Amino acid sequence: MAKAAAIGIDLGTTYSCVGVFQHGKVEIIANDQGNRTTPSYVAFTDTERLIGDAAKNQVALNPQNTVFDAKRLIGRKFGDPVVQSDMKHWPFQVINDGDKPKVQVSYKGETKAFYPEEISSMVLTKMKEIAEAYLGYPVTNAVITVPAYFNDSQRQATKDAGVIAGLNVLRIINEPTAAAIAYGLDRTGKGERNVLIFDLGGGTFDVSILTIDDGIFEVKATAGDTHLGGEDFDNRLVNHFVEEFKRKHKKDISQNKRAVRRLRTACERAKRTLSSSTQASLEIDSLFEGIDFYTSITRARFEELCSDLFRSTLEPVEKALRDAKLDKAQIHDLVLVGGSTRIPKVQKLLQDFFNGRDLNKSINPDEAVAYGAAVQAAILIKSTR
Ligand SMILES: Nc1ncnc2c1nc(Cl)n2[C@@H]1O[C@H](CO)[C@@H](O)[C@H]1O
Repeated sequence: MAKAAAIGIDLGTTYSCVGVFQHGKVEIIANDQGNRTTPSYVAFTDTERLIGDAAKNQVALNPQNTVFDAKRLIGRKFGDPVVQSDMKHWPFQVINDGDKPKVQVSYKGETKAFYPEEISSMVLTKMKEIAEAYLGYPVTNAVITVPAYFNDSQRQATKDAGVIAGLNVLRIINEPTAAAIAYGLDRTGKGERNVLIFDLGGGTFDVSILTIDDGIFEVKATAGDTHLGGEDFDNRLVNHFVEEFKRKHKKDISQNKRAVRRLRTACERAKRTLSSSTQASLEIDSLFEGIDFYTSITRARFEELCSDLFRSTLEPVEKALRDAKLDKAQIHDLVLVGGSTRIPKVQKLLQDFFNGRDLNKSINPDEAVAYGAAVQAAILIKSTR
C-alpha cells in the first residue's frame, strides 16, 4: 500500500514539484490551489507559518519574515563567498552559528533562527502533504533531485531536509539525470548517448551534458549562470512599463513599492501569455495616483527588451561543449527544463545554434525533473519490494 508507494520531488530554488508513477503513467500532483508547481517560500507571521503560494502571496507585506532561496544556502559555510555575496540581496536576516548560516525571523512575536535544511524540510513537508492529499494515504518514500554541480555537503544537507520532513530518501539524484529519465533516454539500448539538458528556471540557468552508456549516467560538463532566470525577464518588462508610464503621464513610479510590485506580477503574467500569443495586455486599475494602466506589448518588443539576456544563454552552451570535448553534431538529444524554456525566442536560438535540431519539450519543462524523479522512485521502491 503506502510501503510500496514512492514519490519524486523536484526541490527547486524558486518552485518545487511532486510526481507519482502509478498505473503506467506519471501524475504531476496539483496542490490545494490547483497548481502543479508550488513556490519554495516559507513565511513566518504573527499567527502562523505559511508554505508555498500563501507564503509567496504575502511577500510584499512581510519581506523580513518571508524566506526563499534556501537552496542557495543549503550545505554551505557562512564564510563561503557565495553566501556573503547573496546575503546583500535578501530582505531576511542571515546569521552565523559556528560557521553555519541560519535564517533569523520573527515568528508568533518571537525571534527564531532556522538552518537552511530546516527551511527546505518545511517545503518538503508541504510536497509530502500535497501527495498524501492526492493519494488518500501517507507516502514516505521519496527521490529528491539536486543540481548536478552540488557537492557532497549540499547533497547530505538535502537528504537531512528530507529526514526532518518525515521522508525516507531512496536516493538523491541529479536534476539533468531525472530530466533524461523523463524522456526515456537511458532505455535506447547499447552505445554511448550524449544528452544536453538546457535548464532555464525562475532564478538560475544550468546547462548539463550527460553521457548515457548502457543505462549508466555520467556528467561530462556543467555550465551556466546561477543569477540568470525568468525573473530577469520580468524586470526588463517592468523597466519598459515604468518608462512608458513616465512618457504618457510625466510621473516616475519606480519609488512606489506597491506600484512596482503590482506592475511586476502583471509583467510576469503578460510574459507567460507572450509564449503562446503575439501580444499580451496589462490591465492595472489605479496603478499610481489613481491612474489606470491599460496597455499592451508585442512578443517582438518583449524579445527586443531581453535580446542580450536570451543570447547570453548560448555562451554556457558553448562552454559546456568545450569542457565535455564534444562538437554540436556529437550531441544526440537536446532536453528543455524550466518554465522559461517555453519562450519561443529561447527555443529558436537553441535550435539554430544546434543547426535546426528538434528539441525534447513535450513534457511541461517545469515538471520534467519531478516526472523523472517519480519514474526513478517507482523503479527504486519496486527493487526494495
Ligand atoms: N509560459 C511561460 N512562458 C514564459 N515563462 C514561463 C512560462 N511558464 C513559466 Cl512557469 N514561466 C517562467 O518560468 C519560471 C519558473 O520555472 C518563472 O520565471 C515563470 O515566470
